[PDB]
Amino acid sequence: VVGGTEAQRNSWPSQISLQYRSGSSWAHTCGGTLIRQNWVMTAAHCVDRELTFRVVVGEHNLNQNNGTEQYVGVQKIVVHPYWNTDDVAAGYDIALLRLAQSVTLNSYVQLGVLPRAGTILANNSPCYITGWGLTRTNGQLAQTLQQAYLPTVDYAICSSSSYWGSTVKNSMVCAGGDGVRSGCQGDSGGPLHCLVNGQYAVHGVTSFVSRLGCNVTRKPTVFTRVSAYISWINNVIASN
Ligand SMILES: [Ca+2]
Repeated sequence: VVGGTEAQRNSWPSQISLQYRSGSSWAHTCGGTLIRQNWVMTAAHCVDRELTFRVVVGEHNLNQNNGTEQYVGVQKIVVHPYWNTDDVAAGYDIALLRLAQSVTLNSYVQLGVLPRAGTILANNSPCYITGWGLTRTNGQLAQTLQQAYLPTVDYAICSSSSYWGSTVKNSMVCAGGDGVRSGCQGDSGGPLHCLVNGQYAVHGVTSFVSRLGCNVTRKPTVFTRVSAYISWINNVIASN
């Protein structure tokens, strides 16, 4: 997250760290959202590589013991069948991870609320991106969970020529674009939390930013629109 602030410890308890085994240790690669005690929603492109993955729930500081973390292996990966690695701009950037064990829910570990199927937010809707991703273009991961205020940019504006043009699809949510605050590498797969009827719900799964950089004026951060995938998510869980 570029132009973020450190989140309060108990703020976003559905946020997870997706990590891969690296030598004798673990490296954060992506965010995700705990949606069941044994299911995490993330981006498909986070799990393209044939790596060993683990999920960390209740995490806040990547580099120190918080006394709140639970560590769980990834048992099964279900990527959207239409996902194409060579074509992130086609969409379908979404995957479900079945955890080897059910995690314990507490103040630091809670299920993310998902929007109703088909829901589209009005332009300039209040949302927060959260994650441990780079804090500057070509920078380094945040040690502590960051948040940034990123209001939505609706499909009509986002798909216009001076924004993303045809790269953005109706199956996506754009947020931000002010040249200051954005998602960045390492936030992928994480949530965009938007306030709807008094309740934060996860309306986005972080997907991509501009090749020009993370915080780029009129290149809002692009998220898979979670409300486009409710039936698919329900079907995967019901059948695994
Ligand atoms: Ca920690």
